[PDB]
Amino acid sequence: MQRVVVAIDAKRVDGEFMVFTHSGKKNTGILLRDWVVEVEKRGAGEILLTSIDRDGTKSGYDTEMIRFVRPLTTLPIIASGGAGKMEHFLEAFLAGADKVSINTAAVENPSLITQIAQTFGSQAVVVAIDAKRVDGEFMVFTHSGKKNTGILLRDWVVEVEKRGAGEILLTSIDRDGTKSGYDTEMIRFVRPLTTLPIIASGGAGKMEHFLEAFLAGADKVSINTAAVENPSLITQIAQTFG
Ligand SMILES: [Cl-]
Ligand SMILES: [Cl-]
Repeated sequence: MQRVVVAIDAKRVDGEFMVFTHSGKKNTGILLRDWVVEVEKRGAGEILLTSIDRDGTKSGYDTEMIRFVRPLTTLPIIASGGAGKMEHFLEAFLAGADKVSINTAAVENPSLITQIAQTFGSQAVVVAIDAKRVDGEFMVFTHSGKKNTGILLRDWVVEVEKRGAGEILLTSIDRDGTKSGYDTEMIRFVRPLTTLPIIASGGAGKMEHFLEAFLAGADKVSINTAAVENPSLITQIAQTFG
């Protein structure tokens, strides 16, 4: 149903789009075509699709990859930006994406939220926010969790709502900027600031881990490596929560 977002990182290797796990380092051997179909059947709510470059890092929209995934699924496809311009975004939507996910691009140019929302719709923008507590405040980090922007999480969540974001993808990050597990206190902190769906980005894969995020206030969880390694997690979450 609605509670599961599957994030899929993929790139063409050996002439096929293949699914990568562990921060885009491990070629799992799984065809993107098979995995997209299987996640839909297991009850995923939407797919966050990220094209990754030669060493695993987040690359820009791959329109061929978006067009390839499109006929396999009736779910919303969220294309994970990496890109900063109005024509960048148009290309993803023409290729088949239903939404784009932006993070550093949005932070550095907030009007991109507004521009995309104005052109493509109120459901078209996902803002991904990486954040951790520093100096006694939850602060927004950009550039793969490395730069403390100086922006309070509380201010940015409000601003992205006002600019017309459709959902927030929230990731708690650890001491060196990598994706950490659910921060329930950060989820509870963001809950009262926004009437949008909050997607908590997981970092870990056991079913009471997920319950805690939903009890903290998250409406959906995003899973990637945990789902690939144990695909029934998708089915379990969908069964319990929607
Ligand atoms: Cl192909
Ligand atoms: Cl606080």
